Amino acid sequence: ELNTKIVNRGKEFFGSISGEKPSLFNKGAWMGKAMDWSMQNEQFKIQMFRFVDVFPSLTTSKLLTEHIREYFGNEQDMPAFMAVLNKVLTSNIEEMARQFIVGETTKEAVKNLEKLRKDGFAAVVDVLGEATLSEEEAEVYTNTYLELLEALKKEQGSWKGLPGKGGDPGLDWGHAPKVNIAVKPTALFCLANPQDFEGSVVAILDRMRRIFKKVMELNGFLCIDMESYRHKEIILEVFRRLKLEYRDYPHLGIVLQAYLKDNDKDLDDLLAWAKEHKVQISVRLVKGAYWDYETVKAKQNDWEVPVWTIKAESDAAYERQARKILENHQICHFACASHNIRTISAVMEMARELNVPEDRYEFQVLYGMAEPVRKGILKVAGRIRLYAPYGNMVPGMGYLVRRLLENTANESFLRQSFAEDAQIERLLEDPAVTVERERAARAARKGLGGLPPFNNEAMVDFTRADHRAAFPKHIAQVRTQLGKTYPLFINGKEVRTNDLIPTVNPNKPSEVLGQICQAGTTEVGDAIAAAKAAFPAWRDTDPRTRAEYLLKAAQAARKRLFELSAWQVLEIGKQWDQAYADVTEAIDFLEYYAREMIRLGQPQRVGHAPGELNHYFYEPKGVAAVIAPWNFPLAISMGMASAAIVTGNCVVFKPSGITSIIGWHLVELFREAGLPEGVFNFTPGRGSVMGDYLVDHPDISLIAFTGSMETGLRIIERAAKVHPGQANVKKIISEMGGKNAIIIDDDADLDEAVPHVLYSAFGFQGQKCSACSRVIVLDAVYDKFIERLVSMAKATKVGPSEDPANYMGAVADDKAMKSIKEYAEIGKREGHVLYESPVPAGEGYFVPMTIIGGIKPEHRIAQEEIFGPVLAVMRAKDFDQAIEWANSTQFALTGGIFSRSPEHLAKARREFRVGNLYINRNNTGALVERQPFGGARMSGVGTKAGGPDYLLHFMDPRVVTENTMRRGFAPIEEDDDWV
Amino acid sequence: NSELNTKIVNRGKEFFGSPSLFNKGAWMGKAMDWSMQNEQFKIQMFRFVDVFPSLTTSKLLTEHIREYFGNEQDMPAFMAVLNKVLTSNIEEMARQFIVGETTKEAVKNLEKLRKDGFAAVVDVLGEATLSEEEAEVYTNTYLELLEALKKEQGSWKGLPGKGGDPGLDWGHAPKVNIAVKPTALFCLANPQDFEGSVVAILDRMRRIFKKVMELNGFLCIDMESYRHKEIILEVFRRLKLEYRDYPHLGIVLQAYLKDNDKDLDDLLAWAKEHKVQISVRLVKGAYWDYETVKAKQNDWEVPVWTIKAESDAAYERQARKILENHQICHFACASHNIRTISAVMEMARELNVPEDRYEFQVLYGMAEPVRKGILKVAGRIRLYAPYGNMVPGMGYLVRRLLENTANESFLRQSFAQIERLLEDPAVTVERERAARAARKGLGGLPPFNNEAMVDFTRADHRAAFPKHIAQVRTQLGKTYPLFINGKEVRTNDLIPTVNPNKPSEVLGQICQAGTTEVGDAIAAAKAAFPAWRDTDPRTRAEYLLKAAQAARKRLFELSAWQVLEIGKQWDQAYADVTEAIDFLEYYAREMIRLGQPQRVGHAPGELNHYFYEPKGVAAVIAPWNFPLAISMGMASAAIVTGNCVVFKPSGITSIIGWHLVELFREAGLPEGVFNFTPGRGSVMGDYLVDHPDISLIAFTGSMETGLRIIERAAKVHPGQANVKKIISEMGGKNAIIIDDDADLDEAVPHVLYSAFGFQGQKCSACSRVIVLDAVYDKFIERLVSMAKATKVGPSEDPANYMGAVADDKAMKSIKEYAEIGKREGHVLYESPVPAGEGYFVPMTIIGGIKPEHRIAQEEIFGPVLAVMRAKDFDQAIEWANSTQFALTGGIFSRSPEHLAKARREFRVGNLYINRNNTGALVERQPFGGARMSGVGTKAGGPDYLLHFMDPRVVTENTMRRGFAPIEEDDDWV
Ligand SMILES: *[C]/[C]=[C]/N1=C2[C]=C([C])C([C])=[C]C2=N([C][C]([O])[C]([O])[C]([O])[C]OP([O])(=O)OP([O])(=O)O[C][C]2O[C](N3[C]=NC4=C3N=[C]N=C4[N])[C]([O])[C]2[O])C2=C1C(=O)[N]C(=O)[N]2
Ligand SMILES: C[C@@]1(S(=O)(=O)O)CC(=O)c2ccccc2C1=O
Ligand SMILES: C[C@@]1(S(=O)(=O)O)CC(=O)c2ccccc2C1=O
Repeated sequence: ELNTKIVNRGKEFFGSISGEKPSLFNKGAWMGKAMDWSMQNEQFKIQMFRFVDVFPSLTTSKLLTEHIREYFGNEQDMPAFMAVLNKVLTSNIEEMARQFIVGETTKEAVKNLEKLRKDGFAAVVDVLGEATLSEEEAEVYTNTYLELLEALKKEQGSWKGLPGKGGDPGLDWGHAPKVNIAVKPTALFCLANPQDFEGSVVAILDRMRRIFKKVMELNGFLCIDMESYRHKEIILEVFRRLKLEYRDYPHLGIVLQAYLKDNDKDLDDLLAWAKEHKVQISVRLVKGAYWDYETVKAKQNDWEVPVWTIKAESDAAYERQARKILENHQICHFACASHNIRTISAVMEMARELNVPEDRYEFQVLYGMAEPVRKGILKVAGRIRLYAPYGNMVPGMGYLVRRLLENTANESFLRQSFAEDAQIERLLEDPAVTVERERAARAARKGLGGLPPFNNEAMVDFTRADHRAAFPKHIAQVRTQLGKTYPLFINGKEVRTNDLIPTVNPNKPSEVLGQICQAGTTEVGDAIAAAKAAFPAWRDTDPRTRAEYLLKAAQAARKRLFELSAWQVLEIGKQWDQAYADVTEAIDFLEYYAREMIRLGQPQRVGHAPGELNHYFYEPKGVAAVIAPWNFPLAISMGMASAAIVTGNCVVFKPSGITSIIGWHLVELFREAGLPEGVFNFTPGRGSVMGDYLVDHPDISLIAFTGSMETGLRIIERAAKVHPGQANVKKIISEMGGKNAIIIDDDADLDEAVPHVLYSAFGFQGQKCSACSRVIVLDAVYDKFIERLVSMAKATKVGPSEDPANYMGAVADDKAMKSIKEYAEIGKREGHVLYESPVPAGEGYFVPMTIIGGIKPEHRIAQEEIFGPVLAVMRAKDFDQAIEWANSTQFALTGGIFSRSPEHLAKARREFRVGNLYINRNNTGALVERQPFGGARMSGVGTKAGGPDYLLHFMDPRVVTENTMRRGFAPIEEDDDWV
Repeated sequence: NSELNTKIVNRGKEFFGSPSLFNKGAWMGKAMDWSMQNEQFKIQMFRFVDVFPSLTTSKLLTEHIREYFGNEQDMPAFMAVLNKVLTSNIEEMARQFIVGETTKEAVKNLEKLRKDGFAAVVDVLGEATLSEEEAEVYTNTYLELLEALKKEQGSWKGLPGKGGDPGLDWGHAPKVNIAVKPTALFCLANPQDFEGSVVAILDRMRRIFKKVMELNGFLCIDMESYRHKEIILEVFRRLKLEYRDYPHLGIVLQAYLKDNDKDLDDLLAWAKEHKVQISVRLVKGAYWDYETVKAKQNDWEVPVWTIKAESDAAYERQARKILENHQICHFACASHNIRTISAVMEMARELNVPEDRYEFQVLYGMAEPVRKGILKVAGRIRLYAPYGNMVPGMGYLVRRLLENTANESFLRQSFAQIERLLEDPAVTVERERAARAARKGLGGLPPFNNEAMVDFTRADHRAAFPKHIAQVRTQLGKTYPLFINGKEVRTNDLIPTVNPNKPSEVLGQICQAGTTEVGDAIAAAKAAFPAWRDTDPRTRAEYLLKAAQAARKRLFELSAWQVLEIGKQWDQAYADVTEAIDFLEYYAREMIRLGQPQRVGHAPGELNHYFYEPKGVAAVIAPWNFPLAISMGMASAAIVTGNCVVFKPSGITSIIGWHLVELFREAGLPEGVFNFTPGRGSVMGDYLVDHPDISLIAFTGSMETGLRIIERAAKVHPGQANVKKIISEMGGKNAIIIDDDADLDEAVPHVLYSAFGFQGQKCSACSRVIVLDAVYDKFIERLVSMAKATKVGPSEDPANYMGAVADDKAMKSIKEYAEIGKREGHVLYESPVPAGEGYFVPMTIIGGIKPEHRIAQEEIFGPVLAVMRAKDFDQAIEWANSTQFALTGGIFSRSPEHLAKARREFRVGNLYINRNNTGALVERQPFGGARMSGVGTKAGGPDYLLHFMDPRVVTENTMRRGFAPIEEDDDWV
C-alpha cells in the first residue's frame, strides 16, 4: 500500500524532470564527455581521477606538462574531447571544481548564499580545508567558522524567511533558523584517535563549544558531520556532551550513516538517550561517504567490515531508520540527505502517512550536483537546503574527486538514472525486495589439509569499548605479578643460577619487574647438549606433527593476547597498539611457519624418467642458536625460534637482557603446547661471558641473529671457522641495521605524507630497524612540508607508554638514552635543530622527539643508525639527487616514497634498491606474508622473515633416487614420460 | 588378402578346437590370477620371486615374506609353515620351465621329449657373466653338454617326416641343436669397444661352434638387448664366413625392433653377396619394457614399437620376407601366438615353401596346448630347453611369469573373443593408431629435457671419437690468453697443459693473470654489472640458450678435447659436455620462471610484489674433474641471474675453460659479463677471494681449500658492499652398502663403475664398499674377478676401463694413500699399468678396512676402493655415516625394511638405491650435500638460482582519495 504510493510519488518526480540530465551526465559538455569515457573505460577513470587529485600540486609549468603526459600519454593518443593543452585541461578542471563550491572567500560565499535564497534555497555552510595536522591548523579552521558566523550575523536580519505553510515569517519556512553551519569534528584535533578516547573527545569538544556558542549567539543551527568509522564513537560522544551542556538549545544536529551495520542500534540508543535526558535532537541521515575506505581498512586488519556490502542494504536501512526517526518526530528533527528519488519519495510518503509536522523534517542535497533532483525537491517538497562548501581550491580539488567518484560509481542511483537509462520500475523498487533478490543470488581463499588458509591475526580495535578497557586492566594485573625470579629453562627443567640481573620499566626505572638468572658457559653447554640429545627424535618427528605444536602455541598466545601485550608496555615501553601488534605478529609467524612446513614437508618427485623415482625433500641441521633483539621481544624471538623448531632443529635461545621476561613467554607458550624437552632451551646470559662461547661452539649448526651491524658482522666472521668436532659449516641468518629514507616528491599528498613520516620516525621512539631516520624532501616543497611536520610534532606528547595519550615514551635503557642523546648533539652540530620536544621531569629514559634539518649525505647522522627518536631532514635539489641520496648509505633495509608521478615511482621501484620499498604509506610495520622483511648490503644476508623462502634457510635439501626396474620390469608411475 | 586372411583365421580355429599358470585349481594359478587382478600384489609377488634365491637363512626368508606380503592375515587366502609353503611352490613353478639341473638330467629328459615327438634346442642357464673365469665356466658347460650329446645321438631315431634321411629329424634337421647367449661369453661386452667385444665373444663362440660342427649339429646365436645387437650381428657374420660351407648356424632377429625391417633386408642381401646360406629364428623380442625405459632415460629414440599389434604385424611382415627367401634362408618361427603361427603356416603354403625350410619353436614349459596343437597340425616343433642351477632358474621364472601375465599377452587374453584374437594385426594397428591419434613448455619454449647421451650402438658415434680426437691434434700448440672486457689479454707467464696419459704431448700454453690483471677483470665485471642487472631476465636467458646451441653443435669436438686434456674416457667426456648443455637449458628456464615478480598477500587497497635482484661480481673457481659441466653450471647460473663473473679455471684444464669463452662469445654475451682469468693460486688466489668488489664466490674443490675460502670471505673489507655469499661444494667419502639380499649381478658392475669410472676422480665416487658379513666372500670374489678383466691405459683407447690420473701431483698423493691403505688393510687387487710415461695409478682394491682407518675417512680422489666388512645391517648404516662427509651414497638391497631405514638414516645429499652412486643428471638428481661436503646448495635443481640473488619487496598503497582499484586476487566482498 505505502510502497505503491512511494513508487507513484517517484514516478511523478521522474516525470517532472523532463529528461533533464545533471551537468556531469551532459554529453554536450566537457565534464560530461570526460565522465562518460571514465564510466566506459576503467583505466581512463583511474588516470583522470588520480590526475584531478594531484592537479593542485602541479604549481609550475614543467610539473604540469610532465604529469599530463604521464597520466594521459602524448596528444595523439588522448581521447578527442581532450602550452595550450595545459590551458584547456586547467580551465576545464577548475570549472568542474567551481561547480561544487559556493566561493573561495567568506565574502563571496555569503553573496552566493543570498543568491541561492532568492532562488528559494536554504543552505548549510561548510568550510573546505586540508586535513588538520596541527594545533595551528585547527585554530585556523575554527577561526574561519567564527569569521563566517560574524559575516552571516550582519546579513541575516535583512533576509526574508523562505515561504512556509505556517509558523514564523522571520524564519525559513516559518520555523528553521536562517544560519546553518556544519563542522567536521576531526578537523578540530590533529591527533583524534580512539586509542586516546577521552583526550580526543575533550580536544574536539573544546573547539566545537567555541563555535557552538557563536552559533547560539545568532540563533543559528550547528550540525556535527560524521566521518570515518574510526572516529564515530568519539563523534557521538562529542555530540552528547555538547547537547547536555546546552540542553535547552534545539538547533544542534548530528549525522548518522545508514550504511553502518551499527546504525540501527546507534539510532535506537541515541533516541532512548534523548528520552532519558528529556532533550530533543536533530539527525541528518545520510547513507555514508567512506564505503570503499571502510571495507578496505577492515579487510587489511581482519576486522568485521562495518558497512553493509550490498548497496540495496544501505537503501533499505535508510528507509527503515528514516521511518524510526519520523515516528519519533516529537524528540527528533529530521534532515533527509539523499539524491536518490526512491529514498526521497519514501521519506515524503512515510512523513505524510505518519502525519509528521513539516517543521520536523527537511531535505538536503550537495550543492552543484543532481541539479534536476534538487529542482524537483523544491517543487514537490518545498523545504530544501543546499550543503554549500567554500574555501581554498586545493582541498576543493580533493572534494571534487570524491564527488566524481560518487556520481560515477556503478551502484550510483544518479549514474543508473542519468547515464545508464535504467528502467524506472527497477529504480523505484522497494529496496527490501532488492535486498532479498541479491542476497538470494549471493548465496550462489581455500586452505590445505583441513587447515584454514593463513590470515594475519586481527589488530587491536580501539573503536571497541572492551579493547579500550582491556589495557588498563591487564597492565594492573601484570603489576600483581612483579618481583619474580626467572630461571634458565634447559631440557624441560628450570635451572637457577646465582648471577641475577634486574629488569625494569624504562618509563619508570624504580619499578623492578623481576630478576633474571644468567647462564654461564657451563649452563649454555648444558643447553646445547640437551638440544643435541633431543635432535634425533625431533628430526624424525613428522613435519605435520611439528607444525601442530606451533598451532597450539599460537592458540595459547591468542588466549593471552592482552596479557602478553601488557607485559611489553611495562618491560620495554611499547605503546598499547605497538605491544598488541608485537603479539599478533608472533602469532602470525606461528600460523604461517606451521603452514609453510606442512607445504615443504612432503617429498616431491623430481624428473619424469620411467624406471626411476627421484624424491627431493629437506632435512634440518641440528642445534640452532637464536640471539634475539629487545625491540620486537615476542614477535622476532618467536619468529626465529619457531622457524628453527618447526623445520626440525633444536634451539638454544638467548633473549636480550632487558626483555628477558618476554623471552620467558616463549618458555610458557612452548611448554603449554607440550613441546618435547630439549627442543627449546632458554638461556639468557651476559654476552661478555657466554656470547662467543655460544657462537663458537662446535655443536651449533645454525645461528639466527637480529641486531646491530657490528655484532652481526662479528658473528658472521667467527661462525665461519670450522672447529674440531664441528659437523657442519654454520648457516648464518642475520638481520642487521637500516638507515632508512623516505622521499617526499614535489607532488606528494602532504596530508598523507606528514603523518606517515612522523609515525615512521617516532613510532615506538624510533626503535625499529625499519624506522625512517632520513626524510629527503624535494626543494620546491621543502619549506611547507617542514612547517607541517614540525607543527604536527609539536602537538604530540612524550611520556609513559602505559598512558595512551602519549605518542612515544622512554627509550629502552640508560645506555640507549645516552647513546641517542650523543647522536642528537652530533646532529645538532652538523645540521640545525628544527624541533626538540619537552620530556617529563623525573625518572625515565627519555629522549626528546628530535628533528634536525640541513643534513647531507656526508654527515654522521645521515649514515649511522641511531635507533632512537632523531630524524634527519635532507633537502634534495631534484628527484635524481633524491634517489642518489637515498642510496648513499651502506644499508638497504626499508625505504619509502610519497609521489604521484608514474615516472618517479617507476624510477624508485627500479633504483631505490632496499629490501622493502613502500609507496605512499609509512615504511614500518611489515606483516607476515604481505611484506616479507629483510634486506642485503649491510642490512642482512638476504633472508626474509615471514615469506615463502624463509624456512629453507633452516634446512638442507636431500634427494633419494631409486632404480625401480627388477628383472626387466618397472612399475608405471603417474607422471612418467611413457608411450 | 581377404582370401589368405580367411585361411589364416580358419587355421587358427583349427588350433583352438584342438595351461598350469592359468589353472585356478593349482596354487600357481591362484597366485597368478590375483596378480592379474591386483597390481600392487603383482609387483610384490614378482619382486619376491626375484629376491627369493638369496633368502638362504630362516631369518632372511621369514622377514622377507612379512615385508613383501604383510601380516599372515592381511595376506590373500591361497598362501615355519609359510616358509615351506612358498619354497616348495616357487621351486615347483621354476621346474616347469627347466629340463634339469644337471647335464645328465637334461639329456635324459631331452630324450624323453624325443620319444614324445619333440625336437629340442638346448640352452645353459647362468647368472650374468662378470669375469673371464665365469665366461670360461659357461663355455665349458656347452662343451660338456655337446660331449654328452655326441655319445647319445647315434642311438637316436630321427623324428618321422615325409621323406629324406631317417637319421635326421623329420628327414632333414640335425638332431643336436644348441643356443648360446653371446654376452655371456664376455663380461665387458660394450659397443663403446666394438671390435674388442666382437673378438672376445667370437673367440669363445668359435670354440663352441667347432665342437658343434664335429657333431654335425646346429648352433643358434641368441639375440639380447639392443645395446649389443650390432655386436651380435657382426659375430654371426664373421663366424659364418669362417665356415661358409657349413649350413647349420642360426641368428635370432627381433620383430619388435623398428631396426628389424632393415636388419633383415641387410642380412639377406649380405648372404646373397657372399653366396652363403643362413638360418633366422624370428622372435618378437624379450626386453620390451627394458628398452623403452632405457631409451627414455637417455633421451634416445625408443628402439621398439610401442603398440603391441605393431610387433605382431612386423612379425608377419618379416616372416613373409624370410619365406620369400627360403632358398637362402632357413626359418624358425618362434612364437606362442596362435594367430602368428597360423599366419606363418598359410604364408608358407601360399609361397609353396618346402617343409625343410621352416620349423616351429616354443619355450619349454608354456603354451602346452599350443605345443600340443602345433605338433598335431604342424608336425615340426622344437622346444627351447634351458637347464642349470636353480638360482638363475628363478630369474628366468620371473621373466616367464611377466610374459604370461602381461595385459598384452596373447596367452593371458586367450585364457576372450576368437574373432578378435585371430584378427589381422595390420587391422589392429590402424585402429589402435587412430585411437591414439585422438609435458608442455612455457613462454614458447619446450619443456626441459636432458640432452641425448652418446649412443655407441650407432656406427657414426663410434666413428666420431677417433676422428675428432685426430682433428683436435691438428690444433695443438696454441697460446691461450686471458679474456677480459671482451678482449684477449696476453701475459708473459705461461704454464703448459699436457696430456696426462702421455705427458710429452703438450696441448698448449696458458697465460697466467697477476693481481693487476685479476683486478682489471673484476673492474670490468663491476662496470658491466648495472646494465646487465637491468637486462630483462628473458633476454639474459636467451644468451644461455644460444650458448647451449653453440655447444650442442660442437659436442664431439668439445668431448675430444677432454679426452686429451684431462684423460676422460669417451663416454665420460661426452657426458661432461651434455651436462654443460643441460645446465644452460635448465638455468635459462629457471630464470624465466623466477624472473616474473609475484604478488604476495591478498589484502585489498595494497599491492606487494616479491622478486629477486642479483648481487654483483661473482668469483667462480672451477675444478678440473668436470671441467666443462661444473664450470658452465656455476658461471651460467651467476650470469643468468644478473651477476657478472670472473672465472678461474683449474690450471690443468684451462683449455676446457677457454671453451666457456668461445661459447659465450658465440652467444654474443656483452663485454665484461664473463671474464677468463687463469692464474697461479699462490699469486692471485687470496686477492680474488678477498677483493671488496666480489659479492659471491662459487667454488668446487677440496674441503681444505673450500674451508679456507669460507673463512677468508667472511671478512667484510673497507668499501665492501655486501656480506659475501658462498657457494662451496667440497669432497665426499662415499659408501655403497651391499646387503645380504642384494642382486650381485647388478651390484658388482655398478660398484666397479662407481669406484673406478674416470679413475675415481669424482666427488661422488664410491671409495668405500660396505659389505654384509654373510655375502662378503661371495661379493668380493666376483668384484675382484671382474676388476681383473679390466685394463688400465690411455683414455683415447676405448678398450681401456680407466687411465692416468689428472697430473703429477695427484699421482704422488694417490700413491701415498695406496701405501697407507696397504698397511691399514690388505690388498685384494692391484692392476698392472702401462710401462713408460703417463700418470698411471693401479686400479686398487683394499680389504680389512674399518672406520678408524685413514682410507675409510680421507678423500683420496683416485682409483683406491676400501672394502669394509659389516657384521649386520645396523652396523653397515653406522659405518656409512661414520665420516665427516655426506655427499653421495648407494645401497643394493631388496628388503623394504632395510631400504626404508636407509632412506631415513643414510643421510647423504644424494642416496642411490640399486644403481651406481655417480652420474647425477640435471633436474632428475640435483647434486650436493651438507656436513663437510658443502653448504647445502644443489646444482641442477629448483632451489639453486636463488643462491645467486636476494629478494626484494615493493609495497604500494593503491588507495587515493578514498578509492582503490579492485585487483583479481583481492579478498573482497
Ligand atoms: C561533510 C559531510 C557531509 N555529509 C553530507 C551532507 C549532505 C547534506 C548530503 C546530501 C550528503 C552528505 N554525505 C555524503 C553522503 O553519505 C552521500 O552523498 C550519500 O551516501 C549518497 O547517497 P544517495 O545520494 O542517497 O545516492 P545513492 O546512489 O542512492 O547511494 C549511494 C550510497 O550507497 C552506499 N553504497 C554504495 N555501494 C554500496 C553501498 N552500501 C552497501 N554496499 C555497497 N556495495 C554508499 O553510502 C553510497 O554513498 C555525508 C555527510 C557526512 O557528514 N557523513 C557521511 O558519511 N556522508
Ligand atoms: C567525506 C566527504 S566527501 O564528499 O567524500 O569528500 C563527505 C561529504 O559529503 C562532504 C561534503 C562537503 C564537504 C566535504 C565532504 C567530505 O569531506
Ligand atoms: C632374456 C631371456 S628371458 O626369458 O626373458 O629371461 C629371453 C628368453 O626368452 C630366454 C629363453 C630361455 C632361456 C633364457 C632366456 C632369457 O635369458
